Amino acid sequence: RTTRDDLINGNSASCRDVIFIYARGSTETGNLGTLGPSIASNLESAFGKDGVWIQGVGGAYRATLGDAALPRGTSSAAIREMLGLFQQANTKCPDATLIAGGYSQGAALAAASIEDLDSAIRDKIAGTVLFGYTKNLQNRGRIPNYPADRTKVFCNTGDLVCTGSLIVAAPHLAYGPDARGPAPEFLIEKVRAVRGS
Repeated sequence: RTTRDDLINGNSASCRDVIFIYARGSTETGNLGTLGPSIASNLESAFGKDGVWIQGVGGAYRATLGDAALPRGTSSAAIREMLGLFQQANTKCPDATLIAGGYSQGAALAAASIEDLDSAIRDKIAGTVLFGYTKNLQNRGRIPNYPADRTKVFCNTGDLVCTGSLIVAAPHLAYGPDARGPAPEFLIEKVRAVRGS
């Protein structure tokens, strides 16, 4: 359940209407980690199995704990990997609506990638969810160059990474309920706002 490569494996002749690109947290397994699968199952319920492609950020993104201390909150190699996936989605399925998300180091990776992304592709990301956003204080709860109305941050009280630290405390591991309900609820609402239906 922790590995999904729907975009990479998918046939361009039968593109999904929605493509979700997600970055896992530090030390998590597969390319979806602990929260990704929960969001994925709810997206599948809303758009149908063939209506949405779930794609985790794998490849060069090793989710190494130490990389969270680098300038952008992740490595340059990881940012190149996620940028490449957004570019692949744009090329393979020009008409698909994109949505993204990330947890912990993956949240910093999603923010850094979206910030560097060509505006024409970035503008196709209808909504982005960030859990335990490591650059929450630094970026004042925003993703640079990306609208606030398309952003939803889940930062628990007591989760030190949300207040400028890199210390991992218990609240940082309590995003399960958010991944099962409000996060997919937000993503679904943002997709329907632009796609109708």
